[PDB]
Amino acid sequence: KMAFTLADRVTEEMLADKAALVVEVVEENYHDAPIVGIAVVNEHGRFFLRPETALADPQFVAWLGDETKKKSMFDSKRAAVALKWKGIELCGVSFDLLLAAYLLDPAQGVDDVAAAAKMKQYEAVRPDEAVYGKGAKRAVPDEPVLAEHLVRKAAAIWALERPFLDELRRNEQDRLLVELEQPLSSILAEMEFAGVKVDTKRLEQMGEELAEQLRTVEQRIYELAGQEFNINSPKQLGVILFEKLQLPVLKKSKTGYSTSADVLEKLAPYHEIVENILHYRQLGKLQSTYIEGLLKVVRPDTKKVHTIFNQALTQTGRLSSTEPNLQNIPIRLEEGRKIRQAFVPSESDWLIFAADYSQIELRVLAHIAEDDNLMEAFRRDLDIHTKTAMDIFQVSEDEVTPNMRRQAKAVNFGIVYGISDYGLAQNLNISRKEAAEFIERYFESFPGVKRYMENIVQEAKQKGYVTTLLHRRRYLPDITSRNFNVRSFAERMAMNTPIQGSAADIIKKAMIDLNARLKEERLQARLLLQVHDELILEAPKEEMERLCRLVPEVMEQAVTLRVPLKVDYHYGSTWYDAK
DNA sequence: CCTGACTCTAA
DNA sequence: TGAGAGTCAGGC
Ligand SMILES: [Mg+2]
Repeated sequence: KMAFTLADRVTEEMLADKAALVVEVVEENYHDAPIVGIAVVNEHGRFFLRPETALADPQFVAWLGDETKKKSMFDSKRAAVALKWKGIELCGVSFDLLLAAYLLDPAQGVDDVAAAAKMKQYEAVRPDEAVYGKGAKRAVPDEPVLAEHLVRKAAAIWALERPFLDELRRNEQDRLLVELEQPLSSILAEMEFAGVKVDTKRLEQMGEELAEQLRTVEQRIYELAGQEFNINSPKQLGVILFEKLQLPVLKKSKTGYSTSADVLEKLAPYHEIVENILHYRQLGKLQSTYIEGLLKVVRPDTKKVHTIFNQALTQTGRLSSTEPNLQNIPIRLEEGRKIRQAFVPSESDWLIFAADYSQIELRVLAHIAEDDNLMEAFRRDLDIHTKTAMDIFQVSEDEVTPNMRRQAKAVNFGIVYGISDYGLAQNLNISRKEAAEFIERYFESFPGVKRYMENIVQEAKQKGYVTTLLHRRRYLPDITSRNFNVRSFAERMAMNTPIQGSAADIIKKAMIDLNARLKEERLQARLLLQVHDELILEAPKEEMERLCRLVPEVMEQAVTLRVPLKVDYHYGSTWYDAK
């Protein structure tokens, strides 16, 4: 039973200039969510404060907002945002244990203080799940149990700062935490708090039109099946397709017959039901995920969505977005793309501005591999897909057919995402053998990329990990494995992580640089979203001309590589038009 | 109610 | 390739 004071007023000794601070928000989505308790651990002792006491106290609030009063926390964005919703600024967070643990080993899955603490053999803190329960049973416990938990977390943070900072420094990652991930966390908190405005009326009428289309196609499907069934059930659809209608089984899943879109495309010539099922799937995906899904998470009082960015989840250093996920809004097919008409500026006479890197991953690869051919291509700002086709097929530019370019683009995509030869075969509907031939032909044209791929797998084997441009790390113990599939995956991750992770590093740096530049230039423009290689802002219409120059330049100059970086940009009345 | 399987969307 | 989400179905 750890010693602490259950204070019922704030005292001067709670406001020391260095502390471990816990501002506890138990709800998974922390927007406008309750703070259930506060703990402070510092040189003078350990303290628990009730939030209705602490957050109405002027000296405590001034302390929270004083940048010169340093705090160590876990998941400081959660606390910062919950506080933003109460009109209180949190400053001076000089160490975030969540981001520290994430940098030290993203594969650990650290999502509470106890998981971080276990990495340094500190176990005097319970997992959050043990205290709050899980799922339906999730609940805030009685004050004594809650208070001891928060104080134990704060005490762990206080104890663990030094050993985490020492390891970060041995890894050359201390500047990564302090100059990149922590400042980024503040920027993301502002982006989430600002939110993106949604034209719910547009979304609703789209939903009405979709529902009408769904009803028509659903009926057509039952007619063609001679029967009603749940079209959304791959199992029931499987019985209709493969048993009642006797279509060939081209592919199986673990548990049954495949009904994936690519399989269905190949069955379309056998039966009219198939094209109708494909149409149903496309419409139903839009309706259920995009329209019903978005509408459910728009806040009714401001008509905004406030995503939460997970900065401490992916193995590559990429951001993730939830509730809603705004990184997978349709764009490829026009029907789906219209969804983006519903994302609008939050003020009148404002516009949406979007800026994206052009081929950042292959440009990073050019730089890291020093491949002379690939570097020359980007120095000439060539269409990289056409140029790759010309090299692999050994033809002139005017002999590149559309299919040749599509296949080259597929090879390039494979390189950017670290897909296997099986994956490539699958993506191009060709044999594994032919895919191996493509890949081999690629390495003959880009021998420096071949050399990089060989060298980085050996490096991963020797060191145990690979690193990105800004010193992010991914451990790959699977690389040795005697299981071929397990090992091959590890090798692909060794190849791909420095590409994808360096691209992540760059855009994170761009974000930091951009936020600083916007303030220096006294613009009202604000950052709303990041979608891997693009940044989405809204600004007064009078700022567009300046942003057209400023944003690409900041992004382009974020790092200096052996090849240029190139940023394209667009703006308009909705995210759709920012194209 | 919880969890795994299947499908689909983006980069 | 990574992630997030919706839906179903089996086990509870
Ligand atoms: Mg792009």
